[PDB]
Amino acid sequence: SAVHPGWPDTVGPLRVPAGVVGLRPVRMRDAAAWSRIRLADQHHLEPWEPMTGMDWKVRHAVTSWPSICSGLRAEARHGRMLPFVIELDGEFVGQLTIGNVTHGALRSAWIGYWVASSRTGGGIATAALAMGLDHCFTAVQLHRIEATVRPENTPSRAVLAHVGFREEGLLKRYLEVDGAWRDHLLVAITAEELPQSAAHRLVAAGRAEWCAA
Amino acid sequence: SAVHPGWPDTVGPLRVPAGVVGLRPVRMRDAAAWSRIRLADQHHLEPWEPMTGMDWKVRHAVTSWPSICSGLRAEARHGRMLPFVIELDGEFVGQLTIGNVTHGALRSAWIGYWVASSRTGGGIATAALAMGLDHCFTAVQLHRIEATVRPENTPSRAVLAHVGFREEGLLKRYLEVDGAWRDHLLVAITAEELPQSAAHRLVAAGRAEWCAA
Ligand SMILES: [Cl-]
Ligand SMILES: [Cl-]
Ligand SMILES: [Cl-]
Repeated sequence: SAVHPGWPDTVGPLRVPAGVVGLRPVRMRDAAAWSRIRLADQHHLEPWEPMTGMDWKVRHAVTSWPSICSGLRAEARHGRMLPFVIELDGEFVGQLTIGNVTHGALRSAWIGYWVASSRTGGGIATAALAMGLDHCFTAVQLHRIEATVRPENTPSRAVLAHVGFREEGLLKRYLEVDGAWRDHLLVAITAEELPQSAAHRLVAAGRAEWCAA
Repeated sequence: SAVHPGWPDTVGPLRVPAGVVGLRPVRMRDAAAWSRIRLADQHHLEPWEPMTGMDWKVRHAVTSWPSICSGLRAEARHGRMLPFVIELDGEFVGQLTIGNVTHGALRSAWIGYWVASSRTGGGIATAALAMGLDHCFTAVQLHRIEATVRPENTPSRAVLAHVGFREEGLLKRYLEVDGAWRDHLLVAITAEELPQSAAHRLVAAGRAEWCAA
């Protein structure tokens, strides 16, 4: 609370074109869904994520999740991360992760996401980011959220741009990804920008739609 | 709403022995799970179910859900029902329905529930009822909730008694169930009783457990 404001919590639900979307904390029983999607989407994920030095299938066995989940929840207990699951109609379809959380005179964090490729409804990732931003700039009392994305990652750049992230810079040789140190764009948005952002319009419309009897 | 206070809404989540439990509105995408479970559980449910005048397999076919769901949601829009789904770890595992809602000088409604047979006897129904009661006595601004249960339905009588329902009477030949008009006990609880009730203790403990980081 003092140590970890806004954690644990849920975010949403919203009703968006894909269905009902929400964020809620990672938990041990997510092992099966997490494993299934991460294994299936290896070609979508492995070359776009930081290198782990591990075999992908070994890493994403069902039996691997407990240690990972425990680690994420430990960081969240220290107020350094907020590890959410993206739900579509109550089902695990990905993760929305707030990381490197600081307060003091910085009050900033990064945000990362991934969504199962099998869910084709569209707007799931943007809704997740928009919910994450609203939660961070209210309950978590943050001032700024940033993200890093390779210039070559056309779909992710579009998702981030859509909800209102601004390009702030180009980080040279920033992260070890797909066998090399790769440039990443740095994008960001601050709390002053949220009310006029697409992210706010998405959440407001999503809540209005959800609340329609 | 003026017309439908407390609707639509979610209730919970709680963490209880069975897992994470919550209530949320019925929706069209529930057709597959509702149909699968109600068909599989025919012989657990049908001896206790008000008669519909049609074959169980016809009534609970996946293509039957849209009209049922639309009807429930229409009644809710008029403030006469609150039709919830019981979730366990985000999955449809039954229903919690508030019906015959009145306000004025009565402020009463009935509550009914069912839980998937493979999941029963684990605290899911008691949690669902406790959440229902809390929601009814706060957001829906009700004063009284009642339920009906056949004297022969020993497990349901135990579930209802556990959370604080009082026996008030025996309704002779009350509902058409399993081929005849069957006696049902009437049980009830009023808002004055909530603070000292097992229902309140369950919800408070469930909220506290959920909030543990
Ligand atoms: Cl949860
Ligand atoms: Cl919902
Ligand atoms: Cl139970």
